[PDB]
Amino acid sequence: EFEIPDFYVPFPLECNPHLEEASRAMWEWIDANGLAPTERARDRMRRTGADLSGAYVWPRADLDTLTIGLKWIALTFRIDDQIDEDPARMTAIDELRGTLHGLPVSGRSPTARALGALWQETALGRPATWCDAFIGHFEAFLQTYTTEAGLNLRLDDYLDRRMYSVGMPWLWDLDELRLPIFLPGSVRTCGPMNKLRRAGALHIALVNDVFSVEREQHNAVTIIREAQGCSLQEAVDQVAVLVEAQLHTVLQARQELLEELDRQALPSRAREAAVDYAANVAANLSGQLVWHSSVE
Repeated sequence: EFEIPDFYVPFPLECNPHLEEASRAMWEWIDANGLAPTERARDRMRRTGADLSGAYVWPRADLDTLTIGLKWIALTFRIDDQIDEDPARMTAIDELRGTLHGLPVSGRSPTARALGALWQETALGRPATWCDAFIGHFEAFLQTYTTEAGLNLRLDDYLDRRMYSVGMPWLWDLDELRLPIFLPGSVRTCGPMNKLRRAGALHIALVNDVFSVEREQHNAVTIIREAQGCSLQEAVDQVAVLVEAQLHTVLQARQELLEELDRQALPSRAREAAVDYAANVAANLSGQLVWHSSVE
């Protein structure tokens, strides 16, 4: 038992108003692909708030963009779910990874073909530059499963991995689908955008570690606990400090991003798309708080 911090995040609260319509489409796609055959998984799907989660990740998205996003969340839930039924699972991750590079599947493999299909629908006809970013981030995410099972822990090294395991970088890549244009390469990977992406992802992950530690180990509060040996509250306290650091960096990066966008030679609509994307990343940090409060 500990006092969970009352995290302050300044950015306005935003939630996608297409939730109901998109969620029905998600479940329809889940059942048509048979991705939740067991009642335990079906119950846990709606209990964790997988659909609501999407409404807070992409609050500005049109109905069709939210819908594809919810499919990715739903599939990720299944990937995670059937991994939990298990060290021979390394082969399954490598198979999933292959589908992202057009490798046909040999076996029957229900989930691995579902990824192949969703990947095909998401990626084909999109700019290669975007696809490469999305696959790179989604692959990093999948790789954390083999890393985290091989390790079954250092703080600095955990944060490096956690930025990707939390899934935010590939989730934000998908936000580009609703913008009037894709981010130029020069913007997607500029210093301020990289700084924002890392700090944003880590802020959300570390807040997740604090909300999680009751259930529970790959977690910032547990790592700090069984190294120093001090209180659970004292560990949560130090993670709160870490969260605050990430928020300071988010704010700094966003200011630096506007200056960088003004420096770069960009058409106005590209500049405008970048400002919007950044504001959406920031919005996620307030959205998380209300999402957690809702699933309780």
